[PDB]
Amino acid sequence: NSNNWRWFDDRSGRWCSYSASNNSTIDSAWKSGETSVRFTAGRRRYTVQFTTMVQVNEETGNRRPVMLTLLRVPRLN
Amino acid sequence: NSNNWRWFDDRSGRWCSYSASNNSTIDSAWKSGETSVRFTAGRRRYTVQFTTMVQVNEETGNRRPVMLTLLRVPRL
Amino acid sequence: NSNNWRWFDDRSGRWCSYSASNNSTIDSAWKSGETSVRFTAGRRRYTVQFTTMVQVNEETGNRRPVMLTLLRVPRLN
Amino acid sequence: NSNNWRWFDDRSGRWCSYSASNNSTIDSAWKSGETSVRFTAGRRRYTVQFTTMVQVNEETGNRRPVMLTLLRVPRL
Repeated sequence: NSNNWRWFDDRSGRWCSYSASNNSTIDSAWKSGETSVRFTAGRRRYTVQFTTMVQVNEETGNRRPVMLTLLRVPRLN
Repeated sequence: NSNNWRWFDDRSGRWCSYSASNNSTIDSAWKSGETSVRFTAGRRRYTVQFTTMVQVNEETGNRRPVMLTLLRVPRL
Repeated sequence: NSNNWRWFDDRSGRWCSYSASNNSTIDSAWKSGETSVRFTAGRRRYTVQFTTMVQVNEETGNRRPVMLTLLRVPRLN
Repeated sequence: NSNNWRWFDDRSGRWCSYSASNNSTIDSAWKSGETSVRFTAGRRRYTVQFTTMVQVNEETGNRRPVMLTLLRVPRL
């Protein structure tokens, strides 16, 4: 029970979701008012920066966009 | 932290916050994709229905409106 | 093509929508950064206050709650 | 005013705003419940798909991500 963050994969041309651990790490940081947060995926080190909504590969500087899904209000049946 | 859920008090004409415990129970059900959530306040039994955004007194059927305020949105 | 505002009717226990004119008046005010806006419905004069999200009957002071619907991102098929 | 729509530029690694005209065309289609919207920028033809949140080059099939930033949310 946390928000679903996504990162854009320019290869498949699609928004992909994070692992449940990486999604929880990111969403905890977001909830606490952090401007950035670190995690690893594929044995690669990432910072997500909330101020620019991008994910940075710390080793190469390569920036991929992230998004926060918005759940409908009201909710649908 | 968590999202801020309120119910409207027609007596006082204002939007009131739930108890931190009730808030987290509701927001957890909201995040998990549930269509409703059940809890107790003033030693009374309530269901919040997310598809009508109301709080139901389980004794009376009495319906009070609820709202979601987002703690934080993406900016620039 | 504007946001859908609703007011709560304690009588029917339901969120109701405004007329297209009253919805457009309210949403224009919202979009421009106004804190309040005036309209009439049922030959009765209302102010909506965005700071408290309520609708006030100017003659009686009676307050009913309003809400702004949030459209899902992404949109569903 | 209107909502702020952006597309991601992989060349510069940043989120860019559309032209005010393109923005209003997109946000109007968004408000009306459309599932897509069509326009032109850099004298090129694009469709934005709201169900995948991407901008499609109509010549190439090339997909760029788009985002919605809300100008204003309810608070207290």
